[PDB]
Amino acid sequence: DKTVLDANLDPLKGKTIGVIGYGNQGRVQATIMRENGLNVIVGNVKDKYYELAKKEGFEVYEIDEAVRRSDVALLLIPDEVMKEVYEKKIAPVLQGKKEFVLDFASGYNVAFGLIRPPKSVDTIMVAPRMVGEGIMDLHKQGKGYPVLLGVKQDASGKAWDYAKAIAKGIGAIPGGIAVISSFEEEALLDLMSEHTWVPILFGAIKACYDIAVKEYGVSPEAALLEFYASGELAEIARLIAEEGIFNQMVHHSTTSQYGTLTRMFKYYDVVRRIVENEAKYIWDGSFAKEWSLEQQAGYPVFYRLWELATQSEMAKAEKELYKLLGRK
Amino acid sequence: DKTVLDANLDPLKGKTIGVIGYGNQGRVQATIMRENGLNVIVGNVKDKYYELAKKEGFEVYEIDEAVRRSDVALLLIPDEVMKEVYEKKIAPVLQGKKEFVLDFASGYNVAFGLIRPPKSVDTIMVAPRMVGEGIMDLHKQGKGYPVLLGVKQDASGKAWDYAKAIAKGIGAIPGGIAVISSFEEEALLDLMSEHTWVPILFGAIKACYDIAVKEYGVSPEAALLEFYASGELAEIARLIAEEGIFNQMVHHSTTSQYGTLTRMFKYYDVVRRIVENEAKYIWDGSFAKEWSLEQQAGYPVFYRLWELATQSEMAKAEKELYKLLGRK
Amino acid sequence: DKTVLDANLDPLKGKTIGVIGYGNQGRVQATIMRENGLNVIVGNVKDKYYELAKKEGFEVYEIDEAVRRSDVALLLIPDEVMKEVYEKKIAPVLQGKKEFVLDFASGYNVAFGLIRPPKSVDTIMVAPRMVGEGIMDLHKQGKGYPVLLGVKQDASGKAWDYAKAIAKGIGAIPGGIAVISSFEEEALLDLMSEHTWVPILFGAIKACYDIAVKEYGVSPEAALLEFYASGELAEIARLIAEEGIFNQMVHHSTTSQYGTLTRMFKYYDVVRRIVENEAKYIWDGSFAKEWSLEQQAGYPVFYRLWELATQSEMAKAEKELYKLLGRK
Amino acid sequence: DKTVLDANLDPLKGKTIGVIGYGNQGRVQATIMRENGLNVIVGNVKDKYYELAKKEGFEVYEIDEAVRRSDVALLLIPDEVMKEVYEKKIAPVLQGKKEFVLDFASGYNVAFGLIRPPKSVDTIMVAPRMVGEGIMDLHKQGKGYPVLLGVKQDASGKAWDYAKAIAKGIGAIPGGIAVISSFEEEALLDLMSEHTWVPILFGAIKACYDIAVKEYGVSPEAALLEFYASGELAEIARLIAEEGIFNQMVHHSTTSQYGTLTRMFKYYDVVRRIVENEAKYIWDGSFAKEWSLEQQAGYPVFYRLWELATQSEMAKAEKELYKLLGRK
Ligand SMILES: [Mg+2]
Ligand SMILES: [Mg+2]
Ligand SMILES: [Mg+2]
Ligand SMILES: [Mg+2]
Ligand SMILES: [Mg+2]
Ligand SMILES: [Mg+2]
Ligand SMILES: [Mg+2]
Ligand SMILES: [Mg+2]
Repeated sequence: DKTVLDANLDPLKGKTIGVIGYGNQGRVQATIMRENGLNVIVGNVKDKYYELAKKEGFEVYEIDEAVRRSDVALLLIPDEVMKEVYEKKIAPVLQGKKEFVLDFASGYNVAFGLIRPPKSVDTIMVAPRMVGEGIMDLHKQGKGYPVLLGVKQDASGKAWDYAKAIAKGIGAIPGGIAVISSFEEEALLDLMSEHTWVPILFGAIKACYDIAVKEYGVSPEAALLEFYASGELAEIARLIAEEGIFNQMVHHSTTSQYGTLTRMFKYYDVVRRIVENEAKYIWDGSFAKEWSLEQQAGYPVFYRLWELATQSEMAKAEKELYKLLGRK
Repeated sequence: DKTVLDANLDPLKGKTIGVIGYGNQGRVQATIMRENGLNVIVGNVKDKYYELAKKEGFEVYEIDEAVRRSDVALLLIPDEVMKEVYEKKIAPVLQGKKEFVLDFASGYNVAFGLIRPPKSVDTIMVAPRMVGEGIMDLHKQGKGYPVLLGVKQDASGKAWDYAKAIAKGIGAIPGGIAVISSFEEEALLDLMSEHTWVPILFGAIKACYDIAVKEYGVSPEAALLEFYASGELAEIARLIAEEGIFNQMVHHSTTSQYGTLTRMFKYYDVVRRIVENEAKYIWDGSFAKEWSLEQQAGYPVFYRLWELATQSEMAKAEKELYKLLGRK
Repeated sequence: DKTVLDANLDPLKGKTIGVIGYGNQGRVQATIMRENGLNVIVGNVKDKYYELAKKEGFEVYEIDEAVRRSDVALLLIPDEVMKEVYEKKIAPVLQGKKEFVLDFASGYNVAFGLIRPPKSVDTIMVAPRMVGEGIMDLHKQGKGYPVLLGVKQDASGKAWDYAKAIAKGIGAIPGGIAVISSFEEEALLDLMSEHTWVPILFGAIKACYDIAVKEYGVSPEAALLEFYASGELAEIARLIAEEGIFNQMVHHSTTSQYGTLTRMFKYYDVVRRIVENEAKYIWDGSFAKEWSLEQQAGYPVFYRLWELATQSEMAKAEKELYKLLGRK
Repeated sequence: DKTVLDANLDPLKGKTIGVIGYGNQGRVQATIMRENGLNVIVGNVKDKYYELAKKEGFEVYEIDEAVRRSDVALLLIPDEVMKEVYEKKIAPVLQGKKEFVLDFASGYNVAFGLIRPPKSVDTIMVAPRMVGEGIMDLHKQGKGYPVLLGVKQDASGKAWDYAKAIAKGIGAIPGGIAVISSFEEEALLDLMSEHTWVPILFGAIKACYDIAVKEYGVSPEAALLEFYASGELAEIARLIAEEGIFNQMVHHSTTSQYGTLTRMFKYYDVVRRIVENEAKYIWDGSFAKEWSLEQQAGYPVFYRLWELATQSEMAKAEKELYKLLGRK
């Protein structure tokens, strides 16, 4: 298939590697790939993480310097600040290179052209599908985990080899898998979730609360229990991740199965339309524009919506309640 | 408020109590309330659970006999079979009673008139909001848990007292809480979830998969990882149950927050309409009719939909994958 | 291709075979497969057909007994009564079996779950496409005829072999063909005809009559002649079955060809919509529910519609006329 | 009620106060509150107003210095330039403070998060409802005037006291009143006027002119007289402010009253829809984004619309006319 389960580690042996950022991701990948016998350094600004990383036994330099000494670099920082960092500190040093490899964990800034490296550079991606805390939770067991691979620019005919070597170095395989894809697909996927079923779910819950309270005389303290204040949803999610999404429902009552299936097949087109609209809005590059402009304006809509959500009735009731149950 | 946190246990002391059914619920409530010093018996047909219950130290009789000996009874069996049991075995013995108390965990069959006990009987409800496994997980810690209370028929002016005494007996308070409500509200709530946001969520996920695969050239093995094959959703659910639904999003990236909030406020009316329609369909008693008739016909729609869901492309891909990851 | 033209008869030799029902189908298949050298018995209730079958040289037992003695059984009875018969008389005997084969001529009751045999049984289908009278009309000539094959449950890895052996035993091949399909496809097809073009045709004819009479001053005795009282339609149908549907029109006038083709391509979408709606209504299992419930209610709609059709003006005129022409 | 008519002046006595800006507002408030016995300084850049303020007897420093010396500050400058000034000159000095008070006359930049002061600061608002010229026109008479109060951040439990002390210091009470509200309400109100009835009025007038001229053969010189070139509207406005909006109409003819009332109740929903749309557009923070982005782009739409309005036919005719009447 398109799938990979283990591969070689030939190309990274003898080369120096630089990890930009020491947050959750960078810390994890760096620690692991050091355990796998690789000369590793760190590039970060002098702050909390700087002291932490030098404490854990890493030689720490400044970013631009870390790139000078390195033949391979991992740009593990938020997608909201990477642009300026790349423009000021990296791109110069990079114009003054010969054969370099640049790896990302997200394809947002590259899929949309906000970062356009030269042609003397191999541009790749290695994107996990885990929070990062669980990833150590799994490496201690010798387990692997899944990732996505992508190549944007091959100037060596060796990019895929580097990508698989990296996947092995951070301990995703063997034990997990590695799928080959594009920068575009990764961005599309990471965003379609955040735009389609998460907000839909939240809005449906909120609407159920509002309706029950204002049209059937229900007490808030009960609506909250039924809808989300119980750990009902987490159990469903676990059974989904373990047994399967549909086989999960065998553990429930026939009444529930019937209602769920009927109403699912009844409302499938409505949401399909929405998903089409949003995926198209993304594929074109409109959302990136929207978001960048909001940053340039000062995050007013963000602010107002954060306010409106927290000053809603449901949230106040939830506050009173969580206080009563002792939940912090 | 409408809320209760602890109460007396005066009325159940000296009286005999019968637990109909020894599934998850009955087993739990029976064991606990026996620990709290109450003369308890069991009424069940001779099967697996019969041997189990007599093994665990319970004197087991037959249902009708268990009702003759009892002054209080808990009808803890599925809502799909309770009707016949009540008609044949219970109602007769019950016509031959003087002062009786009948408790339910679900208000479906009573809210809709499928079970109409006499007026010489106090009819009440005590409905938890926990799977049942977690309930023992909490009693061992001396903790409580939430429940709903309701009264349909008071022939003694003491029903609420009995209900609170019961809530205490099974170990929901103190430690948890007890809300007072109707049979109608409990049914409405239990059903609105199964009809509004669960199926909507599932359909949205399925639509995202289909779209990504058939319009943007994505590989199935990646769509599944992004959407639900990762334990992403369970972590969200936990943070919701613990920190709150909206405060949960602070742990994510600003991009995600922005997209989520915007698209949530953008699609709130659409789902509100759906929720209105379904809640109205329930309040009237139409769904109960639908479901009863399907039972009488032989579950053809149920069958066909179970087939169509499992024979879908997403499910086959999920099967191949879970096999690859080792997940049973 | 997916097609079969002749096959072996290995598995049925040495085994006993029971034919449930002695109507048109059962009589035919039984007689033939006896001619092909197979030990055959009959299972039926004591009525007309019982005496007929014992007369024609068949040893006749009672149904349950016929199943005890048999290793293979053909359930050739109407789809409207098979359920009770299966529940009472067959299923018990069948729980007390080891290796059994159960064959149907229709997939209605199984495709929709109204009959769910165990897993120790091989469940198959062999469905002809002939009225039954014509089938003897063809066997006397050594000819075959078409059938459909399907397998729902294989517990022996030999089901298809049994199905082909059966197809040969009843004399459908060689001489005809045998197509492999599902229970679902057979039901879908048998029903889509009865729901799409038969009623459409009838309604169009009726509308033409009504229009001609009430808006253009035509006499009934003439409308009936043009539309269906002539043997015009039967000749068209024959030429269709023989020469082909479109090549059939070469024998008509150019005017007719032109009008037919134009108006056919002009009204294709309208009927396509209808066919979609009805096929979807079937695939889901809704029509089975509808029909079962009507049976349980007492056939009121059936009754009223039979009345309205026969008490229409067209029918009365047809009666007067057929009386005049001497047609009984 | 929510209303205030006079209050104490305890907290401002002994403290130094800095007035940022010496335009109309700053000049007025500063002069007055100096008359009321308060140590007052000014912070402004060296321009016309600088010389004016030092002339009128005020010790003038530079902005950042004025904040260092002050325990209370009034940020009386346009909402279009305050952001940069706050970011560069104020925020630093303010990080280096202990207990400070910051007052605004407009809630735009704060309601929408374009200015987010720290938590060691009390953030308040005191917003008048007068042009500023009339305010001196009223103080010379010992009169007061209305204002709105708001508090965004209380770090001292004394904010409201400071706000009322300020309201008194500038001479709004006693003599006028002081209403308590939010930053959000003030912005919402200031904007809803500028978006709902002002532009509607103007467009209606323009449409009346266009219609009369191009469909009924009227001369421009007459349409202008009827619609706005007469001082008709000002008298109506005065009678509104004095006698009331509806009681104002008693001074007109019954014909006018009838037409006005009928057509008012006839077109109330249409404009209600518009007002809803615009108020919602504001509450969310969309207009702030729109306006900020237009500034960043270079005011092209602003430019083009200013041109189109002044190059319209009505404006040219008005020019010819005002020239004829001698009106400059
Ligand atoms: Mg994601
Ligand atoms: Mg993300
Ligand atoms: Mg529930
Ligand atoms: Mg339920
Ligand atoms: Mg047919
Ligand atoms: Mg048929
Ligand atoms: Mg204004
Ligand atoms: Mg203004």
